[PDB]
Amino acid sequence: HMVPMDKTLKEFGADVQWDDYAQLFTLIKDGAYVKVKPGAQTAIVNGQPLALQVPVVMKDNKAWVSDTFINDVFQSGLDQTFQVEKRPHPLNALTADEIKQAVEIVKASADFKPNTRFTEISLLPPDKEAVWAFALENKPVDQPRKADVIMLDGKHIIEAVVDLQNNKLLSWQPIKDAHGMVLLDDFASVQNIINNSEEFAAAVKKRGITDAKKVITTPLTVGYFDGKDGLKQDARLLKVISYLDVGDGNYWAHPIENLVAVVDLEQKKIVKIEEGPVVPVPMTARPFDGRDRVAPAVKPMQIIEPEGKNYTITGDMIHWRNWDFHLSMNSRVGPMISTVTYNDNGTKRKVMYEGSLGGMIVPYGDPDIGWYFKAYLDSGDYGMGTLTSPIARGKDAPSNAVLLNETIADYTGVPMEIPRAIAVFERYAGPEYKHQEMGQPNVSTERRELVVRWISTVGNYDYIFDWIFHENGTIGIDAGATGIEAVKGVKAKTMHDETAKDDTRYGTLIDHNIVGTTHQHIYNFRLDLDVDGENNSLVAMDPVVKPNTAGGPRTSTMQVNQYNIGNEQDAAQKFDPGTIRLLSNPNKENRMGNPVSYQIIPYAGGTHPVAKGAQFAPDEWIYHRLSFMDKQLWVTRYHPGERFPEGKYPNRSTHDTGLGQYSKDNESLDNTDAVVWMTTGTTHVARAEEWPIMPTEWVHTLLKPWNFFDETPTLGALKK
Amino acid sequence: MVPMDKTLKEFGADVQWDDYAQLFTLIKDGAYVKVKPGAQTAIVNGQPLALQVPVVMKDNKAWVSDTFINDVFQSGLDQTFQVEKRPHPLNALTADEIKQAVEIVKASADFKPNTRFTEISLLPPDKEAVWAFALENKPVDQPRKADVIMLDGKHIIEAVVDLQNNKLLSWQPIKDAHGMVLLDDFASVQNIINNSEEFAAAVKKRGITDAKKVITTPLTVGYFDGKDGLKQDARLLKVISYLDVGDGNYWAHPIENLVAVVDLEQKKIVKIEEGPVVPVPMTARPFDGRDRVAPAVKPMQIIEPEGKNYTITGDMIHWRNWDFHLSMNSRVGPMISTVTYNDNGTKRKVMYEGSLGGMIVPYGDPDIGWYFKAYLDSGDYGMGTLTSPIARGKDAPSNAVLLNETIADYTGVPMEIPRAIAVFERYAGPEYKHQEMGQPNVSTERRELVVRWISTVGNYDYIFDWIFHENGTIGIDAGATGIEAVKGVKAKTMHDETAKDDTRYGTLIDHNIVGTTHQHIYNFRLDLDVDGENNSLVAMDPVVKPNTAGGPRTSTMQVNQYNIGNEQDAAQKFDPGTIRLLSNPNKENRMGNPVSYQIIPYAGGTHPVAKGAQFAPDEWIYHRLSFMDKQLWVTRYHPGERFPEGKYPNRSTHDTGLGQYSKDNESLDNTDAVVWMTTGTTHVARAEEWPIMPTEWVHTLLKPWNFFDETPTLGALK
Ligand SMILES: [Ca+2]
Ligand SMILES: [Ca+2]
Ligand SMILES: [Ca+2]
Ligand SMILES: [Ca+2]
Ligand SMILES: [Cu+2]
Ligand SMILES: [Cu+2]
Repeated sequence: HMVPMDKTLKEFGADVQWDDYAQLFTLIKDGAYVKVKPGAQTAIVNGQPLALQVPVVMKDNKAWVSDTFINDVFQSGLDQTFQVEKRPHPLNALTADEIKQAVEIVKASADFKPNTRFTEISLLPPDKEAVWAFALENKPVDQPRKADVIMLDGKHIIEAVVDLQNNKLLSWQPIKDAHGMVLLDDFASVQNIINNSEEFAAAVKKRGITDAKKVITTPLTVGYFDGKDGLKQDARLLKVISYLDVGDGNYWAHPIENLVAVVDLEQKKIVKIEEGPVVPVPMTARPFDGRDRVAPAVKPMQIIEPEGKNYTITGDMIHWRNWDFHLSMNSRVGPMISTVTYNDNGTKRKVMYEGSLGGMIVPYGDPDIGWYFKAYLDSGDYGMGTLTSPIARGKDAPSNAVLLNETIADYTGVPMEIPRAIAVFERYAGPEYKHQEMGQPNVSTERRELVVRWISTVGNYDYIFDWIFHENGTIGIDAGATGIEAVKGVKAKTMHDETAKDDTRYGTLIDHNIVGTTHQHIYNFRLDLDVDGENNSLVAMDPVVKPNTAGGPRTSTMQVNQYNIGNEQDAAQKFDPGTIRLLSNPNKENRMGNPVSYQIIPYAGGTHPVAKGAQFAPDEWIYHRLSFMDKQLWVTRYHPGERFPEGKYPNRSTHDTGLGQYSKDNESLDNTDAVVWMTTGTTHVARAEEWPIMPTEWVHTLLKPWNFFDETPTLGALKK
Repeated sequence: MVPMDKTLKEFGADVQWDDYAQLFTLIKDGAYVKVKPGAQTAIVNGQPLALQVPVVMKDNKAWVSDTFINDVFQSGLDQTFQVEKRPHPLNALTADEIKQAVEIVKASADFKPNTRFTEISLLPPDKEAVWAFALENKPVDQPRKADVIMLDGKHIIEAVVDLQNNKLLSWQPIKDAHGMVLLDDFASVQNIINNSEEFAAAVKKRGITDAKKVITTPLTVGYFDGKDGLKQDARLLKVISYLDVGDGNYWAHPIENLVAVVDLEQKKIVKIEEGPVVPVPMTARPFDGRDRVAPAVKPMQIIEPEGKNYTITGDMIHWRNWDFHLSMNSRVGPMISTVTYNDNGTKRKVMYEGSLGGMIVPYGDPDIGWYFKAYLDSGDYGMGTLTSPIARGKDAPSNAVLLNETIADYTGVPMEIPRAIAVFERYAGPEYKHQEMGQPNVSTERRELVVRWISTVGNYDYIFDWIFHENGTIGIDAGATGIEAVKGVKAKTMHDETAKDDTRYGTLIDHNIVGTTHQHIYNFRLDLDVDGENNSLVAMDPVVKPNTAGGPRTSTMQVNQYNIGNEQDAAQKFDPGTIRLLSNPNKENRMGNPVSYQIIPYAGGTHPVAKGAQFAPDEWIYHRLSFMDKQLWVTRYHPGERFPEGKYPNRSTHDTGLGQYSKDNESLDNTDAVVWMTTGTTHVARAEEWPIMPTEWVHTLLKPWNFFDETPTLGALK
């Protein structure tokens, strides 16, 4: 019963290290750190001995293992990283069984139409309160599991609710005027449609394209210009931008400028072709995969935890130090962090009921035909959860990460398993604290952070989201941006060319005939923080320079002007990093009679210029439709139905259905259930260093405990 | 033969025994060693080493040759360090040179008995001769020269010596300059307070039983134009006192409203300032864990089993496309010099010299024990001197290389700081990534080289990271930790009568203790030479402009670009939404764009940001330190202008730093410029920062902007 170890392990996804000197094999895979000596009747798993009936065999310089090796060793039980959940958590995402079950319920529905698509199949949230009672009192929820089924019947949106427990269809509801998000088959349609269009073919041949089979299209939302674009609000449309495939594995580097096709997805036809001046396609091969590069040798570097991880994953609940939280996946927004508690000397304190991406937008600034309408709502319009990019083990996440698989429903209602969907990893983050008192023994502690990382790629854009749990109570939310730049074909080769000036009015000349058009990356996070309870108040603390009225030589002082933010409209604001914004529990105080709070920091830095607001005049539509892009901070009363900053059905939206609507009522934020919305972004002005591929650029956000604790949270257990 | 564990742990080597594989894994800096008991060979950084004497196990205790460490760690297999046959001209003064410099000034007829040395540093050869050495290996063909600054009681004298020729080049007393605080100043203060009956009396009033338990702190007094009632003439220090309650944290027991002014020359207290009696906060607040038990953790290691990607030849560090010189200064700490980027076999100049410029920690309380607090920790206390030896694995990751550094003490005697600087490479997420749908992923990991330095002055612990990104970006982060300077107050809780007044200038972080609001302002002096000496400052302001091109759009995203022509205009506030470049108007990239470096003074922070000086413009602190209120500064290169706060900041009556350097408002058009980045925080306290402060960080960045012709990390073309 034997197999060549090296192949089997690689294929298994285990890292295999052979030590000639020590005559030892080191195998690493997620929480499992294994040591095995050829011929040995014992293997070490996370520092624990494991008897092998069939030893590893070295034959003719090749290692061989039993057909049972991987299972016996990896799934030995010595790897305690993953545990079995006894009592299922109320927020566990729909299982593949439940997905199939939900699809069969609506399919067996009277009104179900064949060819209906599933934009989203998600767990319908149990009552927030029953869920907290479950997490804190382990009180069973006791309301049937329900699933939300959102379908696209051609261009129409219907909303169904299925009672899974009972296998019952609870509601069927047509949603008038709403457009559905772009589904994967849309991509294939656009390309086919362009391929079959005779006129298109003609437009491309007059633009110097010899092989019209070499044209690569991209499916783009058209937005809404109040008909100004000349597009019927009624039609299910997509704009089409095309590139030429020159085989360098980078079509994005070969734009066919000033050629736009409008596709009626309902009609499966090209309803309009916008042609502008002819710009020769930049033809030079610009591979980013290294196919033309010399691969330099670097010395090995590995981060190891030879005895296993400090965290435990039981079902979807992650336990690490004083942190407890539930981790699930949504096809639209991706990762969802729930029932986040902080174990304070045996008392689990509520920090966040649920936290997740709210939505995002990538608006362009070029008014030309191939650009003016670009303002991507990649989660809303494209489904970021669905588009998750599997973690490239060790490059995308450090070598000591644990990679989780996540299951979602595809647009057809068939369960889909995303491999290495989320990376979980503990990391050294410098000294937690230090004090080297003169002529005294040093006092230093190392800082440890638990990172939850997720990557989603939409078109040319690659997004990385890190949910960072600081051992001291702080929570960081970082977002990195990489991928390939959306570029404009231009005549200028250099800034010395006559068209250079006009060519670069809207972006930098990053290569010969290539302009990296300016745009912004705007991210919004939806954080339902419950600071040591549900009832919270928004408080402002503005550090000010006030005149010295107390005497002495000082002409001024540093004081703070503190005040509550009473309702939603006042809560919706720009964030001055020089100021302090707390979410406090007016009902609970720390040892000093100070209200337990969390400090909200929407702007904690970045590596690209900061997006001060949306870089759109206020008379602009995009600007209108989407208010979330302009304020950095928003606070709203908790509504189980208000989850998207851009609104639920942003495709060709005619008005603010997102944050503009949620606060529109200007309700009270006094001693009530608040939801924090943090907006952060970059203004991306290009440079040659970002072509052919872009270096990840990061933006940081932070949530810090503020009088939440009574002292340094990391000091340690008192022996007193 | 010796006990291996002892010998090794005594050597500073980490020892791991693997009972399963019967293997010893020994680590120290760049040395990654694997040895098996009884083996005739060992492994050093992946290379086999013949052993004279195999490791011997006795009583299940290992034994080694008294030659082992040498034989193995100094084998030559660990190539982390290399021999420097031609010393770099910026090499810092050696112990011998420190000793010889001291001899030379002591031999002058002018040397006064009891003279102290505030600073003894290299007077480097000329900037062009240094660049010629680094780039062309052209010898400076010069004699080492040293700058020797002495404190004759309270008098500053500046001398220059020629180390080869062993001669005094100059002797120059500095009129009106006060010298920085020397270590001995610390003990004279305590001593002087101890001997003061009056002082002892004041303490007595204040409820202090044993005056022997009183801990003083020697504080700079600044300059109030005489409103502090202090003579400008006198060498003074103010004294704040704490009571030692045996918790190892005197800082937690302030004696409020008792201030003593000491004349270090007269060696006596010249003034006692008494305010209202505030009982001393007595509750024991140890920060050293004497009272705690840490939660057990599973081991984590970062190993580089084949050694490091960098080489250290003398002080020359070579890593990937980066080449730079690291040296120590007693005032400012580390100096990063002759920084070049090896662009496909061609070294392009990035930075002639970069270091800490200076820094300030100014308080916002107008009260007697606070109003004067404006700590210039590097200029006034010597941060390089006060370097905190890295706590291996805690202060820096387990894969760091800890360097020892030598400077001169205040008596002119060489002083070697162990684990002065940490050098470490780290995984920084994906360098770049593109997961083209339905295609094989394209991902690369990002690697960063960090040069970390910690300095502790009084209650503050300062961490500085000089981060080399493989892609050409240079990051500069500053971490802040330690113990907070607190105020004793009568309120125990926010519900006390006095709670409101008590907290007027800071948060109530403990019973009877207020973390007094203050700022942390860092200034970095960066002599960037972007692909050359002659550069220009260019503003690129992203703007929304009305659309004139047609179609449905009302507006467009454009840039307002223009040159910043002189020092006054270059002296400004930084908008993180704008772009500031240092361009070489003499060189461009393949797209005809001038090679540049994007300057980012504010790249983020974990504490509220200091947008300016949290001071009224009529404030004396404000007047003296202009650097505090502008985030960006650019001045013409001048070897004598290195400090934001000026050379002699103690009791300065006016700005002799950046205020003076740009004063003349010279042109910055196609000339040798020096960038100064001011970054800060506004620290409003929390209970979570007491009794020890969780490290807070600030970030700054320098990114290549059209310096390259493409992604700098794709690699060489096949
Ligand atoms: Ca509302
Ligand atoms: Ca809430
Ligand atoms: Ca320069
Ligand atoms: Ca000048
Ligand atoms: Cu971008
Ligand atoms: Cu501080």
